[PDB]
Amino acid sequence: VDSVYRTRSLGVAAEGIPDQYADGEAARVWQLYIGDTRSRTAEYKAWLLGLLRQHGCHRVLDVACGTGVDSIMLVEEGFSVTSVDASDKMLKYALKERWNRRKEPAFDKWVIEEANWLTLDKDVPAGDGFDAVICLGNSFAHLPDSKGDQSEHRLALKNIASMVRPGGLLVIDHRNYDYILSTGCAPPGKNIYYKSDLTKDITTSVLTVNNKAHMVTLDYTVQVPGAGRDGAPGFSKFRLSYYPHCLASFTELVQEAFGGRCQHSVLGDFKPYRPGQAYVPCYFIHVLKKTG
Amino acid sequence: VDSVYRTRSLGVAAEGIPDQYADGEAARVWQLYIGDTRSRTAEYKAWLLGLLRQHGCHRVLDVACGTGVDSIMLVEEGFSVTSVDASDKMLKYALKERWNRRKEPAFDKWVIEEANWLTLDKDVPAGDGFDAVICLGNSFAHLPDSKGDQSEHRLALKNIASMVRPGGLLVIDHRNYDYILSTGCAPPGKNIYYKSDLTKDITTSVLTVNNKAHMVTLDYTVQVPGAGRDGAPGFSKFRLSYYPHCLASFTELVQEAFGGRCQHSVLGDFKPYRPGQAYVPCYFIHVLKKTG
Repeated sequence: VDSVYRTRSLGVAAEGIPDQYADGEAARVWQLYIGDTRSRTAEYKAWLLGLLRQHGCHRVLDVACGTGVDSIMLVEEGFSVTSVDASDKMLKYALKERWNRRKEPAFDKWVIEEANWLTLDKDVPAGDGFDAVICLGNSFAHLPDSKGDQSEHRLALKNIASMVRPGGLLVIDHRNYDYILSTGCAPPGKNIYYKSDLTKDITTSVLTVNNKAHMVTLDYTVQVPGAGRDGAPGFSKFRLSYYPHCLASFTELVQEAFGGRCQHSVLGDFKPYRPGQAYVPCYFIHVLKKTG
Repeated sequence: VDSVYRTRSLGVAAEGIPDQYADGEAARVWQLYIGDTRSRTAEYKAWLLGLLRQHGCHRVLDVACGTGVDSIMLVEEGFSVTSVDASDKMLKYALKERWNRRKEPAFDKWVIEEANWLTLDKDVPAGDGFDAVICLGNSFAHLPDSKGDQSEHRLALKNIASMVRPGGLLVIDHRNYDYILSTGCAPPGKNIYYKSDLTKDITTSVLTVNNKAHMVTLDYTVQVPGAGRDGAPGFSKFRLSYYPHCLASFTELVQEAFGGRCQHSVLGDFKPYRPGQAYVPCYFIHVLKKTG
């Protein structure tokens, strides 16, 4: 009989030694990635703020906090933001940010907490709800579908809709998987939210279970600036997976999470969307208003 | 030929989802363990505080920060303490605590940074060195010996000593491995630093490479209070390894770090220590006064 014997269990920590895979070549390059995506776009900044002001929103919940890029922007712009994420590895960066600028009143009232979409309703006190709830950056696409049916999906979206106060808003997006699925290719460097200063190639792998798109895996070969000899760069790789959400299905889901009592409109990239339009967007943004 | 596919690389994180092994059975029991190892003991508090004031120490550096328990106590007692650890999963606990109390002037001036003994000199600006440097809780034991020759142990101990200003202190301990090694057993719940409210069983495994104890692994079976049926307690386990440091060798190692210019004193559990003495200590605390 063969047996495996590890130093410490998967998941535990120990004073003095880095956590399990903190220094892998992958975690390394990944830090370059989540870093490189900070250079917020003008089109993006003007669009979100306008939408929010146009609706008189004020207290907003960011359910895909990440390193806190979209939240810091709402914070500096006077909104009363409460940010939550399920990933502690990414949450650590927002927390660092808050602490640095903690001397600023606006940053001292910024609430960052850990929450999970699947249990959101019990992790974050909605109270009367929020004005705008936001889930941008194709972040919902991370939640895989383990049970076959999209039960987990429906659960997260329902909870997410839960934090939206009546007459309130929900701004959630997804990448254009309708196009990725038909091309088999997900163009890199193609972003609308943040300008990428890093260079990368992207290998798109699509897993089709019996006959239904089940997952899209992306392999990022990032060119790291000065990891070569006479200045030349190096090439490290890392991988991430997403659930290929189609405009039609997602549209059914998000609406069904509101029980039908909602206002739905899907934007192309940042401009309106009408099926049949020559323009194929990289992102599909959904802005739902809670009418009941 | 075979091949294996992962959803995402080992070490990367994604917004809507929990980090890699954050919710494993072992990680869940482990959180309990570290959360039920904070009830500080009076002997410790008095001993530590006394030794520090007796030497008129004010700037203290905690290199085995952990959840901050040792440091919180020092910050609470007016000391100028900067805390570092190489484990984010743990550092996360001290950061949180600092925020919740960021309104108390003392807790506002508490520096919690990330650092590695191996590169301690590069991560922390000692300037002229700290008054005291502490590494309690048998935390040094965590650094394993990967090269065979305790090079890393030496490097770690060198950097650590260098943070000590002349006339300054260095308090560093390790468990009584001599006793463990000869008994093959490391008694559980037997702590001098904190009082454990948890009930646990411990299986000790000693890996003796050619003929030198090379490692000590402990499998903690914790009896979780209400994970059973009619109130009954559940039973879950986790493991952690340590490098078996013997008093004789660790003593050479620690002095070797100060280049010999130091005053060394090894304490029993908290009382002085003299070979052959009837009382067998659980811990060996080493206090080294840097004489230059």
